[PDB]
Amino acid sequence: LEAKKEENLADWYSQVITKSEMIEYHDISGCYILRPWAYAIWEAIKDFFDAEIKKLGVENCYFPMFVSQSALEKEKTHVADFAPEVAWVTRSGKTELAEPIAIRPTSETVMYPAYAKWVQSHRDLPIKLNQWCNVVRWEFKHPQPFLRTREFLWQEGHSAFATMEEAAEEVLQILDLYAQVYEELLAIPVVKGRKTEKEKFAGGDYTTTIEAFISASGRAIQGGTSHHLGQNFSKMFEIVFEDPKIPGEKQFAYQNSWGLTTRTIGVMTMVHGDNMGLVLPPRVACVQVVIIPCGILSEEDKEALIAKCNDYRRRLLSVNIRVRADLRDNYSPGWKFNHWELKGVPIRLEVGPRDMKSCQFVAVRRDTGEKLTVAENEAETKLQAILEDIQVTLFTRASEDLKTHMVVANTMEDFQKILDSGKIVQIPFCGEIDCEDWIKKTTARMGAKSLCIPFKPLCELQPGAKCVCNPAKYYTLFGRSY
Amino acid sequence: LEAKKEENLADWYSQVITKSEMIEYHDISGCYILRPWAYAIWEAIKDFFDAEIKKLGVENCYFPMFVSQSALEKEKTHVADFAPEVAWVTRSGKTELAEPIAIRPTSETVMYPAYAKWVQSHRDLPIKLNQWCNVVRWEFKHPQPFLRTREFLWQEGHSAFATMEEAAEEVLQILDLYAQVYEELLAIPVVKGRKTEKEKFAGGDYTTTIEAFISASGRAIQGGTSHHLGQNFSKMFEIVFEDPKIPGEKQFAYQNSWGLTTRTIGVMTMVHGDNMGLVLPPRVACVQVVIIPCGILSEEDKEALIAKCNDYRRRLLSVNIRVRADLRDNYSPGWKFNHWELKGVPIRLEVGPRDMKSCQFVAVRRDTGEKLTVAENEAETKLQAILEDIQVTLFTRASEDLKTHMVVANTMEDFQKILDSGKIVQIPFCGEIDCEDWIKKTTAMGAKSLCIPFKPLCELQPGAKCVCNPAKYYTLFGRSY
Ligand SMILES: O=C(NC1Cc2ccccc2C1)c1nccnc1NC(=O)C1CCCCC1
Ligand SMILES: O=C(NC1Cc2ccccc2C1)c1nccnc1NC(=O)C1CCCCC1
Ligand code: PRO
Ligand code: PRO
Ligand SMILES: [Zn+2]
Ligand SMILES: [Zn+2]
Repeated sequence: LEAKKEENLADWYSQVITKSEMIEYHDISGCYILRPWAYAIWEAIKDFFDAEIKKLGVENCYFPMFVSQSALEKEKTHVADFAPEVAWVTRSGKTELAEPIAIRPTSETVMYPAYAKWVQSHRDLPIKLNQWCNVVRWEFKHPQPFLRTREFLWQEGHSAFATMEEAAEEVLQILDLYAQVYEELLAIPVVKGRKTEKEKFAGGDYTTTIEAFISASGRAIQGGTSHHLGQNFSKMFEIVFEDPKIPGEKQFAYQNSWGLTTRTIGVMTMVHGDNMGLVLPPRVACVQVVIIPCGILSEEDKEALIAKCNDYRRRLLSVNIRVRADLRDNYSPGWKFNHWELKGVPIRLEVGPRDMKSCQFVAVRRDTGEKLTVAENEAETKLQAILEDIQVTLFTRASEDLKTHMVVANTMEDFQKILDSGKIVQIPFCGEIDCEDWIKKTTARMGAKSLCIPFKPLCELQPGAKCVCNPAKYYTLFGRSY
Repeated sequence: LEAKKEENLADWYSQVITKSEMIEYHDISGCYILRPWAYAIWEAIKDFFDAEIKKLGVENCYFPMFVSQSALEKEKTHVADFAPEVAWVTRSGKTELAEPIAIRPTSETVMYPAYAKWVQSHRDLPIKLNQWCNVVRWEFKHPQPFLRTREFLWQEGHSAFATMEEAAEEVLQILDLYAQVYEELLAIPVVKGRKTEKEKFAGGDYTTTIEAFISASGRAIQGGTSHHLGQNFSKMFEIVFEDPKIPGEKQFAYQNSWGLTTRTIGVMTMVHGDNMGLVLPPRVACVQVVIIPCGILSEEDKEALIAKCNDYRRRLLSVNIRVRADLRDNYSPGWKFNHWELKGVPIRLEVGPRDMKSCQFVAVRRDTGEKLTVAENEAETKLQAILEDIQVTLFTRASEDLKTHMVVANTMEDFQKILDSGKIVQIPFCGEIDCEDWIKKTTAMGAKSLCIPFKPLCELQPGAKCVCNPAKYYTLFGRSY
């Protein structure tokens, strides 16, 4: 790895993702191969998220990837927003299909006619379904692996309710889980918030979101979303039920949908990645500790060196640490050091003959570079500590970054200045589509746009305060965006 | 449930898949919704299969759904066989794409240019990759949920090796795991075989397979496949390495591919289903035991009855049995019986006021129907024991069916007779492409070759003739899905 993060980011990213063996390029643009090293991160995100939504009563399922023209261009607004970026299938082999079929950009239009069939009374609710699948949004903006791709893996949850109370409860429950994924697993702090009128999910009542900041970009990125759809969809798809306690009055279901994707891995790369390459937080790292023999003159002494590598491995397995021992003899110690640094392994455990004699090993923390000489009988205690402290450090540094590039401005002039150093700004705002488009026009002379309206904003808004422009309604976090 | 398995099978199947809440229909022909109850079975297969391939050094990954037209055509025998069931994306919104992009029917031509890029020497071998994903084969043939669909979920494993010895070892390892899924997980007997020339995977050298028999229709079905691709693909995609032994000579990689699908769930339905609905082999059942409070009266006794089911629950969880206590006051005991029988749960645990006070319960086995009054002391014993007997029973039952519907026919005339009683026959067969086409024409609806069984029923005697050409091998032939 030659390229440096501080100067050229695009070249750095492309080198980091390929040399870590996370990503290979495909001949179709906007499409990327997720290799084992990347896919394992997603698998850890899944193991956690799945277990958590199961407690909330959600069940896993699989719906078809194809939507009919009828199901789609039946209902407006939602379909109106996605329409341009929907990939259409128009032939099998040489045979033109009589009716074009669409690839899923999201599964509302696929799921809800099935929900309408399954809802026939109050006791068929709630319906709480999730799926792990691929989705396609065939946009032409500059793609980047993980962050911005045409095909991507996600989960999508869709729940339908008798009462608004249960639905509103679920939206926030889910949004906290998405925040838990970013802060606990990936050591990325997030701003919980609400989307503006312009940015909200097309058909829905409201949209909650977690935002994260990428230092080197000077840009922010939506990292997860939880919608309340209200009854907008239940009315369009006739998901209705009678309740004999409200005679005759048809009750349209209350709905949420929620989504999280492999963008999660890209954000991780952007935040914690350095000039040595990938940096894995221990909690998602599929290899937490890599054991490497050094000094490798007798056959018996090399055998014993290998054995001490295996002892360290088994001990680490016993305190629930994910450990590989690179005992391959085709490559030098120095080659392996660089190989596993690039891949982002939290801890490299060096074992040489002189250190065996001394009853020590070297633990090399990937975040700090910290060469630490550790006593042999403390491996478990100290590795754990370093591991959990690597997590805490990565979170601390990224938090410190966040409350450094997230600041408050009250006027258009002071918004403009702060913004062009690579920062994100909470400004007083009136929430108008017109007022938001104008901001984008002016702020570009790479235009800036809104991110979220935070649940815990930095300041309270003054009684009678004018929007950075009609009076304001809330502080709205704005910025340059992915 | 309205239809009877033996009078109208399709209607029966349609009723069992929907009434058990396994399948919903979609508005596109050939595409089906896998609801929770079906998808849980796939997840049990996945848990089993993933752990097994990880021991073999295989890793999970995700390659794109889309193939460029150049990549897809690179291996010519492969492309031609698949080209007419390939779905092509030609636009996004109104915005036409510069170049029509194809949806994967299998990932060979997606993955292998990446494999060429990754192999720079023999130290980069082996590559062993697997993915769980959906694929699309847009066939106009008559569709059937699980068994025969346009889009389905599967795993596809793709490995590349330096030597042919390494690759042939894996082909059979994977097939043995496929056999374990059917036999150990689904309590379905299978026959391990090799495909014929007409039926082998188009790009490859040889295809190993598993066949399962479905009594009710008299038809066999391909359960999964494991192909040795040889060097046919590595030559086309340039997956090459050198050896410092003979400097300057390129060796092409030896390749395998292997797939298994959600067809598994349909085969299980077809084999073990009855006129009371689905029957679940406990080994893949997400709910092994359902506890239903019966005979529902004073609230203290009514709640002590609820209290008894929860003890039965907790004591069952404790010996790692998958249990549900259906303690909803919304639905009558009778409704609960029917609903969990339709979903095919292995044991119904009936707790009624009278039997609770007499320190017992009823356990109702789903497979045979029988009801056992069982003392409360022997719960975790008799219930673990019962789950284990149901697993064997279903296997034995389907095994005895196979041992009775697979037989030997040594002439073409008596091949016809045995075949028309809804049987599958092992014949002496020459192996040739047209003699295989001829077996289909004359038997119509036609009967096709399923596999050449690793271990046929009998020994092909000194210079035996075929059904046509002398007999090269005994071959399992039948009416087919
Ligand atoms: O949006 C994405 N791509 C579109 C934007 C873009 C840019 C350039 C070329 C193509 C495209 C398509 C995307 N790509 C990868 C991972 N994740 C994504 N979205 C999310 O994470 C969102 C948050 C959660 C719910 C779903 C959206
Ligand atoms: O073959 C299948 N579909 C095609 C045939 C057909 C029939 C009617 C309408 C559409 C189509 C498309 C299919 N469908 C569902 C599940 N599994 C399948 N194949 C397998 O299990 C085989 C064994 C494993 C490897 C892949 C093939
Ligand atoms: O596309 C979206 O954003 C919503 C959330 C997941 C499912 N659909
Ligand atoms: O389609 C097939 O039969 C092979 C096996 C899985 C990948 N390709
Ligand atoms: Zn304004
Ligand atoms: Zn013949």
